[PDB]
Amino acid sequence: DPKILKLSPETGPRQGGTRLTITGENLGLRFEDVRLGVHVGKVLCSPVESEYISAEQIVCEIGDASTLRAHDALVEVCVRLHYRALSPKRFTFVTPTFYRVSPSRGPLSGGTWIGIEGSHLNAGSDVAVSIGGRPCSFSWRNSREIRCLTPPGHTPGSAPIVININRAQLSNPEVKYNYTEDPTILRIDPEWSINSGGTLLTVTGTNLATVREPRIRAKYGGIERENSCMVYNDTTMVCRAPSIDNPKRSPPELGERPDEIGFIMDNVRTLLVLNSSSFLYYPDPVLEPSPLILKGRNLLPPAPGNSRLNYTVLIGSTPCILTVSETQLLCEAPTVRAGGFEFS
Ligand SMILES: *[C@@H]1O[C@H](CO)[C@@H](O)[C@H](O)[C@H]1NC(C)=O
Ligand SMILES: *[C@@H]1O[C@H](CO)[C@@H](O)[C@H](O)[C@H]1NC(C)=O
Ligand SMILES: *[C@@H]1O[C@H](CO)[C@@H](O)[C@H](O)[C@H]1NC(C)=O
Repeated sequence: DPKILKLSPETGPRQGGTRLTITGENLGLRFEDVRLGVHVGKVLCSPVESEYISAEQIVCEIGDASTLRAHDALVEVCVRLHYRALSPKRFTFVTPTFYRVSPSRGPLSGGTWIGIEGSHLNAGSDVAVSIGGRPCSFSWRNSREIRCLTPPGHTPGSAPIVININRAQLSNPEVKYNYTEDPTILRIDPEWSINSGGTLLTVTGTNLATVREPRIRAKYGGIERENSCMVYNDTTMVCRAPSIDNPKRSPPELGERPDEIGFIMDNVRTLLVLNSSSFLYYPDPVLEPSPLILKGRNLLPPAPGNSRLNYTVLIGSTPCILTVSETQLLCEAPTVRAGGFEFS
């Protein structure tokens, strides 16, 4: 008459402690009917009365299986002793391990998304990752990886990784996490972009390779906008300008500094806002509909330096070699792009 429908989870550490959840039918009436009749093979599973749902759910903590001479076992539930139910599938006792952390280094401020690779890392009912004794904020996990977020470090250098899965304490001295000095930002070249953004900016600083996915951010017109970067080496990365296009306002022809300009690099929050930055945003080009002469304004920057918009006229999906004046775009071939700007 009693029947088990599902077990969750299906694997657990051999040391025990797993909170097994047994869902079924006719699972007794009161907690006394099943308080002593739940076993995982030879191992006792102690039910928790607070999470016992009458005739439907039995939550029990699995005991120690360190001396059990078996790898998996069926779950037996005895109601009161004749009428008992056997689990449809088997519960597996495993020994979780890990062999790699990626990335193995990151800023001292923390905020680095790390994935610890190993075996049986999805076993049990809870998990807790620690680096140097501080909690790595758990995000998710499967059988081969645990994704968590590093905490701020005490001092730069290596730090041990310890994982807790119920009563199992996983360690590996060959797998450490190296806290590095926080990256710094020195200059942005060129120090300007257009309203639609999307232009390539060369950012130079220190320890840039210690952050896997740095981003660039700008606050303008009451709106925050972001864009992606790619690190080339510890002192040089390339970003795309955030687009500040919004219906509240647009930059003037002479340019205006954004309310904020900065970078998102893990939890190095001092880089979020560059206060003394003179970065300017300029208007988008204003074009209008056998050489072709596309006329318009805001084509060249009002500040003549070493840089100018890298235009591309994709007529026929083929770039044309072009000469650019203040009011001239010239194609010489037998749809207009500039960073994130596009117009025909
Ligand atoms: C941590 O990384 C730095 C380079 O950023 C390196 O010089 C140092 O040796 C590393 N520490 C360990 C323990 O690997
Ligand atoms: C990084 O690459 C840039 C581009 O050539 C170069 O100018 C710079 O010196 C490099 N920095 C290091 C630390 O290698
Ligand atoms: C300008 O755009 C063209 C077309 O994509 C590209 O080949 C070229 O490298 C770009 N130049 C610069 C300086 O970004």
